[PDB]
Amino acid sequence: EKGLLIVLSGPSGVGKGTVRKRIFEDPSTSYKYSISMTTRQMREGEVDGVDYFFKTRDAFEALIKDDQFIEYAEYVGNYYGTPVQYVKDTMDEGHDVFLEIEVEGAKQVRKKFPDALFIFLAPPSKEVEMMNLYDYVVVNDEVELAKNRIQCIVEAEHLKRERVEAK
Amino acid sequence: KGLLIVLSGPSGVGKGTVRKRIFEDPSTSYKYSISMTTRQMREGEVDGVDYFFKTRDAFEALIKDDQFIEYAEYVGNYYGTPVQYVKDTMDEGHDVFLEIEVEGAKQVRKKFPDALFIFLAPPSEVEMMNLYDYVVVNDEVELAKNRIQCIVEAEHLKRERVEAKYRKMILEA
Ligand SMILES: Nc1nc2c(ncn2[C@@H]2O[C@H](COP(=O)(O)O)[C@@H](O)[C@H]2O)c(=O)[nH]1
Ligand SMILES: [K+]
Repeated sequence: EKGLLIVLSGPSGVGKGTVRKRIFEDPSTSYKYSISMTTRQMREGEVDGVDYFFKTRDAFEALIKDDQFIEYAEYVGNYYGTPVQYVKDTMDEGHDVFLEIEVEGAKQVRKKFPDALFIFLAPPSKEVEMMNLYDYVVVNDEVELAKNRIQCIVEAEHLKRERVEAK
Repeated sequence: KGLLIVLSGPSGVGKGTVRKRIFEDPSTSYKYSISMTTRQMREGEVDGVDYFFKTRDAFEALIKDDQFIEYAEYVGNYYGTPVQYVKDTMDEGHDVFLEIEVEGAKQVRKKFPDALFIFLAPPSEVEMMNLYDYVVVNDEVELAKNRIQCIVEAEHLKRERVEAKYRKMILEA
């Protein structure tokens, strides 16, 4: 059966990168990561096809026109986006794909992947009002706790009657 | 309000054993709905712990008075979920847990369409799974318990529930 698409976001600085890293460190599960494309200049120590696929702005816009992104956004004059083909093929192989996107991107993703798992990482306890775009809300109080919560969510998704029924 | 959690599934699948294990875990926060039954009490069972044991007369008078969320006949005996405990306990904010056979679960679904329905499946039925939200295989008791636990945790993390909390809190201030 198809792998899940798992989409993690949250406000900038909430710690989504740190939580994602811990999740991918967990040997109980096996996730695949999408390498994003960007049009920003490559920095010291970075490798094309590892940190990012680095593209010209014209190439990125050609790819947008040909509908080759699940989602994209422009930040300070540079585009960033998730290529569609890798994610599609990888899910078709039966692997769960675990994406990190910026908050407003959920709407774009959900149009193409309505049954994806959308997880909003929230800071500990108003602009956080963008959670309405998401399926689940997980508080990043501590990295280990946030990871465990996300792992219950993904585990539960695998137990969903729809999946098991079709199976 | 707390969640209504419904564990059901085919006869002999091990609903009782898994429920038992769930409530032996000190980290389990749910409150168990003690059912009424008209079957005879068995060695080791305690009235008001395992079940509220009732006569058929009393059970039927309670049916007539609409005092059950659900009830069913199973191998010649009545079993049912008293309404007041579930309503009061959910109102207090506690999750309430039902362990019931499949006909009773259908009645619960009609009255509580947003309840959490978990179907306990044998390690080996497809038609039976239709109304349910989740399917958990009873391959082993500890494994089944843990799966149910992460399903309930995930339901507490649903955005609709979390958002409603945050909104009430912002409006309150
Ligand atoms: N519908 C319904 N089934 C119940 C209730 N309580 C127990 N059962 C089910 O009745 C069956 C017989 O239980 P036992 O007689 O073995 O304790 C089990 O499958 C159990 O899940 C109840 O309150 N309602
Ligand atoms: K019961």
